[PDB]
Amino acid sequence: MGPVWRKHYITYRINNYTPDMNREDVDYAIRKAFQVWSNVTPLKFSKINTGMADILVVFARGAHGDDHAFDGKGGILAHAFGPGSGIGGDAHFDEDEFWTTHSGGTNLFLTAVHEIGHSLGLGHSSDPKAVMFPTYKYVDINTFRLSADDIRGIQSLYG
Ligand SMILES: NC(=O)[C@H](CCC(=O)O)NC(=O)[C@H](CCC(=O)O)NC(=O)[C@H](Cc1cc(-c2ccccc2)no1)CP(=O)(O)c1ccc(Br)cc1
Ligand SMILES: [Ca+2]
Ligand SMILES: [Ca+2]
Ligand SMILES: [Ca+2]
Ligand SMILES: [Zn+2]
Ligand SMILES: [Zn+2]
Repeated sequence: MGPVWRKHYITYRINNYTPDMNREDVDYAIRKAFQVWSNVTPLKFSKINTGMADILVVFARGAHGDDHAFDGKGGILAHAFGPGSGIGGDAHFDEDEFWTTHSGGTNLFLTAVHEIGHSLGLGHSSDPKAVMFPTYKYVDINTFRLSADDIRGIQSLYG
C-alpha cells in the first residue's frame, strides 16, 4: 500500500553527476532503470533538464540536507522518498560509494531500479531474488529481470 502517484506521466531530472562514471553512462543507467518499471505499468517517464521534475536524482555525501544522512563507503548506498510533492519521489545516491556500470563497486543501474521502486511507492520484498529485497547484491545486469514479486507489487499500485 502506501502513497502512489496520481498521474501516469512522471518526469525526472538528474540534479548532478557522480564523478565515478562518465555522464552518458549515468544517463543510460537511470533511463534503463525507469524503463524496468514502465515495462510493467501504465507509467511513463520523461527526463527533463529544465523545469519542475517529479523525481529528482541526486548524488550527495553524508549529512546532505534531509533526515536520512549517509554513512560513508558501504552501509546505506542510497535512499528515496515515496510519492509526494517537493522532496517526495526524490532519489539520493551516496557519493561515498564507487558507482559503476558493472560488478565492481556499486552498480548504479541496479541501485536505481531499487530506489525508483521506492520513489513509486514500493516497500521491501522477502524474495531474495527480488530487486526490492532490502540488501544490494550484484546480478548480471545483462540478464536482469524483475522478480514476479516485484511485478505483483508495482502492478498492485498502478493500473
Ligand atoms: N549490506 C549490503 O549488502 C550493502 C553494502 C555492501 C557493501 O559494503 O558494498 N548495503 C545494503 O544493501 C544496504 C543496507 C542498509 C542497512 O544497513 O539496512 N541497503 C541499501 O543500500 C538500500 C538501497 C539499495 C538496495 C539495492 C538492491 C537490492 C536488491 C537487489 C539489487 C539492489 N540497491 O540499493 C537502502 P534503502 O532500502 O533504499 C533505505 C534507505 C534508507 C532508509 Br531510512 C530505509 C531504506
Ligand atoms: Ca520530487
Ligand atoms: Ca554508504
Ligand atoms: Ca563516489
Ligand atoms: Zn537524502
Ligand atoms: Zn530499499
